[PDB]
Amino acid sequence: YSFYQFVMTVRGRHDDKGRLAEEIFDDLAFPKHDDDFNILSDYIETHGDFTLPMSVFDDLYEEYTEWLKFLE
Repeated sequence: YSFYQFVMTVRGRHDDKGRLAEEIFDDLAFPKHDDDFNILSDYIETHGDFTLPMSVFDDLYEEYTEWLKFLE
């Protein structure tokens, strides 16, 4: 599962992660198949147009990795 796919399961959550999840969803340009942190952070820095602090993305990616480890 890519970061984007994971984010998709986060949609609806009633906090900042859920809010960012929705913006990532609304971003027609977001990289949908990438999982590498640098690639993703590169995108958010240059293309990112989000209302939440960068730390929210970091936290979201952190959760992503825990989530993967929890599968497998």
